[PDB]
Amino acid sequence: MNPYARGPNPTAASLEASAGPFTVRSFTVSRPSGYGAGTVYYPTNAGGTVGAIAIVPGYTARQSSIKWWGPRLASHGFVVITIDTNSTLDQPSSRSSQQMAALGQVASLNGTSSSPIYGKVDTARMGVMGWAMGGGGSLISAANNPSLKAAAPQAPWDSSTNFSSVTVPTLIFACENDSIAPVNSSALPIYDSMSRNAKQFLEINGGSHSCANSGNSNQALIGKKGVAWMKRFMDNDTRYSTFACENPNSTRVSDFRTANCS
Repeated sequence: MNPYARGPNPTAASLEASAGPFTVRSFTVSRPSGYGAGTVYYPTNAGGTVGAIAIVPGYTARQSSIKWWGPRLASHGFVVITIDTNSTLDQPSSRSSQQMAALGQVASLNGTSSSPIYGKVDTARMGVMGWAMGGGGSLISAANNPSLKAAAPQAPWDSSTNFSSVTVPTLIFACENDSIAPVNSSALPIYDSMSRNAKQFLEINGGSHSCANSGNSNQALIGKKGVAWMKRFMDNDTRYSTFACENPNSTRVSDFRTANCS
């Protein structure tokens, strides 16, 4: 009866694998509207319309830093747009505006008959992700747009840590040994500020600032968690509640916290 459920029942193995059940294709956005560039990843065989997620990099960075999420998420039934910002030196607020413009363009493309994603998106179900300043931008997006269904920033940074206005289910990936956005002054205070939402804090043991980026050695766990979080909250899919809410009880995790999760 959940009209948003897609794919086979999940297992730890299926979520830890490099690829999900659906086949993925991608394209470059010809005329980015409000951001620098973008790549759209989508499932070719999901079986119904799926939600959309927009992912932004950190300061100085480009799509390569976050690109692994595209196929990883899309293969589980999401349309994912990874973006380059107008400038590599844009700040979090600007990143947030750009992230939201990218979701808007995904909505446009869903209504464009020549697009490969024509009619593949449920525009009412969206999510936001991003690294560092792009993670802070994701949190700003969530605060300003509470109709967003899920947020999952990584190693976030904002000059302000008060995200008490965020009511969107938010999973914060953190990196233990982050020296750019130290956990104790960035990710953790951000997590602690959020009081009205389902939330989770997952710190990778021994991780540098780039611990959740393309090429990381914890793709099994990080990808399982990201996908589970998005499935649970973007699709209201309670088949993923244990995966989304559980403490992994893993040696790869140096700090785990969660609240209001079901």
